[PDB]
Amino acid sequence: SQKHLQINQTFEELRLVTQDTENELKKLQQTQEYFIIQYQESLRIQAQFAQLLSPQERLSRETALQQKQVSLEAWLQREAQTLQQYRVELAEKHQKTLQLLRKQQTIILDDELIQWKRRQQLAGNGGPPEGSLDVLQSWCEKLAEIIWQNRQQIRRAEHLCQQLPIPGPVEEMLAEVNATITDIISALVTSTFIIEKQPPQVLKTQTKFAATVRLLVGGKLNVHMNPPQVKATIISEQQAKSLLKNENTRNECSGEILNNCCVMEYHQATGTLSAHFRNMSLKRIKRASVTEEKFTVLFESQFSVGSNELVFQVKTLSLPVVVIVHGSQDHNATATVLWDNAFAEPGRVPFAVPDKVLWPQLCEALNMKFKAEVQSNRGLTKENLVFLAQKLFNNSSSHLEDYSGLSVSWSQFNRENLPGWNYTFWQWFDGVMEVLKKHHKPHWNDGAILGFVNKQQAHDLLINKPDGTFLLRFSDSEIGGITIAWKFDSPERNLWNLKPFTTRDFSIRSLADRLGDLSYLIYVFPDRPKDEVFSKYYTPVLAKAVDGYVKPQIK
Ligand SMILES: CN(C)C(=O)CCN(C(=O)[C@@H]1CCCN1C(=O)[C@@H](NC(=O)c1cc2cc(C(F)(F)P(=O)(O)O)ccc2s1)C(C)(C)C)c1ccc(Br)cc1
Repeated sequence: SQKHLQINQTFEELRLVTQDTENELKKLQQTQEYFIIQYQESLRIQAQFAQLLSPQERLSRETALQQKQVSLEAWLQREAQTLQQYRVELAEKHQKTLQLLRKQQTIILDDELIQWKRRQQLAGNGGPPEGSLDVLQSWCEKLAEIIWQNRQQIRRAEHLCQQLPIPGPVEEMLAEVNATITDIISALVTSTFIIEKQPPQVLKTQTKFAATVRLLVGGKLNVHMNPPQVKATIISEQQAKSLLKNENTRNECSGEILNNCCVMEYHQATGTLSAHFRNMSLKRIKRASVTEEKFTVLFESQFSVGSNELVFQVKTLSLPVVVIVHGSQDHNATATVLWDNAFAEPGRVPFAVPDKVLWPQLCEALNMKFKAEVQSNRGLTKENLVFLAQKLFNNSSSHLEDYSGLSVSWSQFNRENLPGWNYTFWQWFDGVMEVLKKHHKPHWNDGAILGFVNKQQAHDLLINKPDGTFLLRFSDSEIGGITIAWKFDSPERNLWNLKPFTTRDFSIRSLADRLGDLSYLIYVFPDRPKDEVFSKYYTPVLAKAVDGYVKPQIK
C-alpha cells in the first residue's frame, strides 16, 4: 500500500483545493453582485444632481453630491481591477488543480488499471486472479466527482464574465482550462468502460457464453439515469486494427451473436453500473490455420453526462478469442491463446505477439497453465524444466541456466514438429496435461507420477533398487501416454520399459487397477510400496443387481 497511500493523499488534497476554489467562486460572485449595486448608486447620484433650485441650498447640496460621486467613482474603478484580479486568480487555481488532477489520473488509468488488466490477461493462462474492481471504482468515482465539480465551477465563473465582461488574460486562460477539462473527461470516460469478466478465449460455435462490461464512473456521473445499451459484436484481428486506426466501413463485423444486446444495470448498494451478458452464443462466423486466427468481442455503447452537451461513444475490446467449430481443434487453439496472454506487449496494435521469446519466459507460461490444468500446487520442478528444454531444444545439458539465453520461436513451439516426431512441442506438452487432467489428477498431486524423465534418466535411477521397483513416465512415442519403467534383475536386461497406456486404456481399466493386476510391480520409486500409494484407488468390485443382489454388496 505504498503507492496506494500516495493515491489517497492526492485525492484528499484534490478535494480540499476544489472546496477552496468553490469558496472563492461564491466570494467572487458576491463581490461582482455588490459592485453592480454600487454602479447603480453612481447612476442615482447624477439623477440626484438633476433634481436641482435656489443656490442658497443648491450650492451646498451640489458639493455634498460631488464629494460622494467622486469617492464612489474611485471605489468603482478600484473594485473593477479587484474583480479582474480575483478572476485571474481563480483561473490560475483551476489551472493548478487540473494539472495535479492530470497526474493523479495518469497514475490510476495508465498504471493501476493496466496492472489490473494485465493481472486479468495472465489469469487466462491459469495465472493468479486479478481481483475486485472495488478499489479502481472507488478511485474513478473520486476522479469523476472532482473533474465534474471543477467543470461546473468554471461554467459558473464563465456565467459571471458573460453578465459583466472585463477583457484581458481571463479569456484565453478559460479557453485553456476548458480544453483541459474535455481532455480529462473524455479520457476518464473512454478508459473506464472495461470488461470485468472476459468471454471464453476458446469459443465453440453454438455454445452459450457470458461476459460482464462495467463502467467505473457510472454512479458519479448522470449515466445510471438512462442506463445505456451495449451491443456485443464479433470482429476479426484485421477489423480490430481498422477499428482503432478509424479506417473502417462503419458496421464491419465477422459473425452473428445471439442475445448480443444488453442494458446496463445500476446496483445502488455497490455503486456499480454494469452490462451482464449472460446468454450470448455464436450463431455463425465469417473466416477469411483456423487455430491461429484471432477474433475479439467488441462492446459498444453511446451515452451522455448531465445533458446532450456531453455525449460519448465508448468501445472496449475483449482479449483475443479463437473460434473452433469441432471441439477437436481445441488442442492447437489453446496454444495460440496461451502465447497471446503470456507474451503480449503493452500498447500493442490489436493481436500482435512476438515471433520469438526467451526459454524462461515460456517456462513461466507452461508452469502457470500446468498447475491450473492439473489442479495442483505441484508444478514443474527445476529438473522437469530441464527435461522439457532437452526435448524442445534437442540439447544434452542438464543445467537449466544453460538454456537461459535461448529463444523459442512460435514455429518451434507449435508449428514445426520435433526432431524425429510427427508432433510439436505444444502437442507433446498439452498431451501430458490432457492425460493428467482426465484421470490421474489425485495421482499427480500425491507424487505417484514422476513423469518428466527420459528413458535413460529412469534407468540411471532404478538400477540400484530392488526387484519390482518402478516409476511412472511420459511416453515420447505416443501423445498422452504413460509408461511404466521398472528394474528387475534378469538375463541380458535389468531395466524394463512397459508399453505406454493412453486414455482409451484407462477408460477400460484405471491406472491404479492396472498396477494392482501386475504382481511384478511392488515398490513405487523410491522406497514406498505399491499398495501404500494405490490402495486408495483400487476398485472395490460391486455386485450387480442383474445377478440377484438386492442390496449393494462388495465382492
Ligand atoms: C495385464 N496386462 C494384460 C497388461 O496390461 C500388461 C501387459 N503388457 C505388456 O507387457 C505388453 C504386451 C505386448 C508387449 N508388452 C510390453 O509391455 C513390452 N513393451 C513394449 O512393447 C514397449 C515398450 C515401449 C516403450 C516406449 C517408450 F519408451 F515409453 P517411448 O519414450 O519411446 O514412448 C514406447 C513404446 C513401447 S512398446 C515388453 C517388452 C515390456 C514386454 C501391456 C499390454 C498392453 C498395454 Br497398452 C501395455 C502393457
